[PDB]
Amino acid sequence: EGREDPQLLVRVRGGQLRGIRLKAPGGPVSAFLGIPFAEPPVGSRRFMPPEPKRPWSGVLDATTFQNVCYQYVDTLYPGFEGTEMWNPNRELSEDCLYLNVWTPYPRPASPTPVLIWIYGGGFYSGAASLDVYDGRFLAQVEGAVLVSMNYRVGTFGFLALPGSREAPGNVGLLDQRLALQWVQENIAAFGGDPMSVTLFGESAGAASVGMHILSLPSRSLFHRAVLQSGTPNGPWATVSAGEARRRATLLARLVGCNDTELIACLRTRPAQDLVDHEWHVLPQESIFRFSFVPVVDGDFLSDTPEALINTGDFQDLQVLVGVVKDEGSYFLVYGVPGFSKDNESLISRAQFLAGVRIGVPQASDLAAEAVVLHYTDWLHPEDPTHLRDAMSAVVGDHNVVCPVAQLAGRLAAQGARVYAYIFEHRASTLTWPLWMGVPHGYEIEFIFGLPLDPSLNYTTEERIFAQRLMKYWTNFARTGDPNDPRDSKSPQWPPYTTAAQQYVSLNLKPLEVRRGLRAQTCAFWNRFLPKLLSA
Amino acid sequence: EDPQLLVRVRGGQLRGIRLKAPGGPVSAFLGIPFAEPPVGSRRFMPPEPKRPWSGVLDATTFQNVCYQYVDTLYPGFEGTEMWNPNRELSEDCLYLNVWTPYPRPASPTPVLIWIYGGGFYSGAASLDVYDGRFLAQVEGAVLVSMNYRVGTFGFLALPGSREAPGNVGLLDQRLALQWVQENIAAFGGDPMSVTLFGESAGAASVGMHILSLPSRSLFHRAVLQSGTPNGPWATVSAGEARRRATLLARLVGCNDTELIACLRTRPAQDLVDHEWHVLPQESIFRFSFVPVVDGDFLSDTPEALINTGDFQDLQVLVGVVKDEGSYFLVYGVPGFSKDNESLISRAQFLAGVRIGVPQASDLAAEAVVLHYTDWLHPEDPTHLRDAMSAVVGDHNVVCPVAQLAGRLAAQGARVYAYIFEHRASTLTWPLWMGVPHGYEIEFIFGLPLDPSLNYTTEERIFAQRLMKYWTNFARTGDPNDPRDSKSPQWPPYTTAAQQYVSLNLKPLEVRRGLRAQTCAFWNRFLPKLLSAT
Ligand SMILES: O/N=C/c1cccc[n+]1CCCCCCC[n+]1ccccc1/C=N/O
Ligand SMILES: O/N=C/c1cccc[n+]1CCCCCCC[n+]1ccccc1/C=N/O
Ligand SMILES: *[C@@H]1O[C@H](CO)[C@@H](O)[C@H](O)[C@H]1NC(C)=O
Repeated sequence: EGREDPQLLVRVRGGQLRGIRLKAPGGPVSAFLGIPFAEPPVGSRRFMPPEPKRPWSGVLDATTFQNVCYQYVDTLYPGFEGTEMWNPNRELSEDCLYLNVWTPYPRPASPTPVLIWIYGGGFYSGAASLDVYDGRFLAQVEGAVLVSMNYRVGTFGFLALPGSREAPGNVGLLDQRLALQWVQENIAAFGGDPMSVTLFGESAGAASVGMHILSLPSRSLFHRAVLQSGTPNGPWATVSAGEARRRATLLARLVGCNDTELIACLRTRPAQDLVDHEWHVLPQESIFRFSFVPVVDGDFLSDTPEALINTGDFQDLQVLVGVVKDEGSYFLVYGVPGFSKDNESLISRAQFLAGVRIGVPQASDLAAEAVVLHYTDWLHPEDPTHLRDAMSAVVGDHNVVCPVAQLAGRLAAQGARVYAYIFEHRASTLTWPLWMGVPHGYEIEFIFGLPLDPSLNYTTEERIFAQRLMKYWTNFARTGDPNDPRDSKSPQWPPYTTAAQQYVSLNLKPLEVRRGLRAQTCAFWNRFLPKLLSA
Repeated sequence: EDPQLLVRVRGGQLRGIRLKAPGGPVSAFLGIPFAEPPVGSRRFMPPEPKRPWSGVLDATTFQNVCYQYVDTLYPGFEGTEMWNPNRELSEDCLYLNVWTPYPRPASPTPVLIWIYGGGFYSGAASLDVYDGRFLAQVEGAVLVSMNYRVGTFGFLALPGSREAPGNVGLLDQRLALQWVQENIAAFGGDPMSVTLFGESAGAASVGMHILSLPSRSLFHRAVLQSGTPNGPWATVSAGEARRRATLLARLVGCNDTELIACLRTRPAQDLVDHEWHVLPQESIFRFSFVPVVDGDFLSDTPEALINTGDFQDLQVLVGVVKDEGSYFLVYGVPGFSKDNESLISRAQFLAGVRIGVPQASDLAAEAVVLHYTDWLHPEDPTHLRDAMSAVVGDHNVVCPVAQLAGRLAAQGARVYAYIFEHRASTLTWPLWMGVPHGYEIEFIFGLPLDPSLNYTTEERIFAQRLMKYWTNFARTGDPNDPRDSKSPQWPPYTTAAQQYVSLNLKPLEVRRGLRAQTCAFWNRFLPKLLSAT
């Protein structure tokens, strides 16, 4: 300190941080990257709730992204942008409990609404340091304070021997909560308003966000929530205590390991070993199932997310939820026979029926037939293009769209201001094939305003659209309302209500209000399927 | 005496009556006996062929209507009464009516044999909507309709018994068919071109004939309007017929022989008095005495027969009306009435589904409910009402038809399907029932050509089109006009394309998929849901 840039020095509760002046298209932003918010969850601290980071001495360099939490690294399509863009971009380490803060540069005069991003990655992957989560644009363009944190994923985050001390489960959520606690404490040092914290997150991040909505100790830590393509309810975002126990003990078996003995043994297992084996504990051949996810421990989650959304009072909550046009497509290439990124993935009826089983792994034969019969276009039951798309839809609807519809409804029904969107714009830069439509996760780069970066080769329409979305997200963070309070000429985004079930199309075209989030089909999944499973 | 009105049939001479149809005379021979009156000991028995008679049998007026329940829900309401018996009720009713052109056809003219509906509990070939003169006059069709026994008299089965083997109303029909085969030539009818057509229970009956081998030699083409031998109401199992017959018999104070013998001692109205009361559940579109799967007339269930049948040289015209289900709702589904708009509650809808799909488990019913709810307007009465209509119409007609169509198409039949979407301007039922069950018949029969009936000009032209389809179909097995070029063409229904046409005032529109998604629910899913309780 002396010749350092004065705007980049900030003190948080744990000590002094030197951030970095990042170049955003419209000008500088302040980034404090790699701020530790927890004690490294290593050694005996593996599977343990995060312990808050102990203060450090001197100026913690916060100029680079810290380690990515240990995770399975997708090698399905090696060096393909569409996969690699989601892969860890820093070293894998269990010492990964860091968070990142972008703020305008200079730091906002007045306390600025804070956006906390919680990445997705199925609870087994992700990193706040991914290019698509770059907060610089929101910071620069929207003046937003954007916080993203690493949280433990995979076994490290979610292995649970529920009821135990040494592996209570949901610790990755606890990381997240800790990072939320951090923002509450420290964000004002960046000119973030701790009294205006909006969680947003996509997929597992969305699920994690929803789980903070649903978990009391989290509720005082944020004020608004965006759930993108993910919900805490649904068939993948959680597992029962029983099932978590089952998976944790199985994983233990797989790697060579009463609860203490078993965790202690897992704790001696090298990180990579856990990762190499985590996939191998899933109960069925499945897609959109992840081995180590939030567990309904009766603690973080006092009950199933279903029970909590169906009964919780969400009076004081503004939630923005939504989906991409093709939530299922992405998943199909990871295990549904017949699907590939490299061809049209036109499938047979057989491959559809088979895919339905994999995509709805919990489905009894009856349920699977129901699904199939529902998604078959009986006018062309054999049309492979339809079958391919129905397969996408099955997976998408079941895991995201219908969980989301359910969430939007349950929330709306119980006091939330809910805004619902479907995001229908295929990035011009998508490397996933056309058939995959707008896959799960490809709205993120737009919410984050990556298209503002002219080096990134988006169309100017996409630049404008990204700007629109950032406006929505940040208006929402600011006010609880995505609508521009000044730009009345623009079409309006009405809240989603149980009566009207209004949601907007997010595309290049101006906002189109649509009714009923895939209402017929979601009645199938949210109302009928349960009953079919339960008999 | 008018020589054109004198016909020697097998059993003797008949005097018909020259009737006036708007375009000129038709010879009508009404009330021709084709069976021994199925009276006394012959109650519940297969019809025996009518003994020859001396002299000239007066066939100038309709004979009695088979003994049947008379609908009295809306007394003196054109909408209900038009289906009520218009001749004396009698067990002695086994008579058929032939309309022919006047003068009678120079050459063997295709025959249309109409088999009325009435849920197998009612009907009469003598109803005004079955007036064959128009088809006779305009299309030069020889049209035949028979009374067949309904209700207990036609379908009270004690399966495996000698004295009530069941399906006798269908045998009555078969006998009328045989009669046509043996006699229609005398009227100018071509026994080598006999098209059965029927609507609803009639259509199911026609279906039965398709599905029953002895019947197969008595017709070449079939038209099933709003009814099918398959589906939830057209048939009962043997065990169920037995249970209902023995229930009825219990209800009227009655070993098969003795049970039937006692039933035979019972005034007709005593049987009809208790007819309704033997249905297993609070039903609509379910009838107590229907064709039974006896392993005889029906060697298996219609399902099995349509699934496995050979229909290579069969032509079948099948269709439905826009609102197959509305009509039935007024008859037991709470919240529904012809007088108010029948805007029902959700509760009333759930309750109506248990009544509309009486065979449904809770889960099955929930599945129906979840399927037919507009989740966008879930509590909307207009929607719930219309969905109720739809539930009933689809379960009972549309999806059975779609399935019949598909199984026949697949099994090598030539199939033309339609949906009839034009509401008679003269319909007395409320608008919300749209195009109810049976209100195409008047058009097919050409009643709008009767300018006294006050149909619109458009409807006269339309009835003309429909008579052309039906008789063209009768003539050729193809409802398309081999004279007309672009009309456009009514394509065969096939399992692949599932093409059917809208019969309405607009020209034919070819559509694909007869409620395909919904019928998959009904025909493919719902059964699995019962096949697992
Ligand atoms: O062979 N599987 C190995 C394994 C091991 C341990 C955990 C998970 N797996 C599979 C991954 C499945 C889901 C693949 C999803 C990859 N993905 C990454 C970023 C953004 C989206 C997606 C998928 N969207 O469908
Ligand atoms: O109240 N019912 C007493 C009863 C008694 C003994 C046998 C049957 N029932 C039910 C008859 C109702 C259904 C009336 C249907 C009227 N209908 C007549 C001709 C053609 C079509 C229809 C109705 N279509 O919905
Ligand atoms: C995008 O296009 C530019 C300019 O034509 C080119 O130099 C570059 O290789 C491309 N890079 C990306 C990020 O797509």
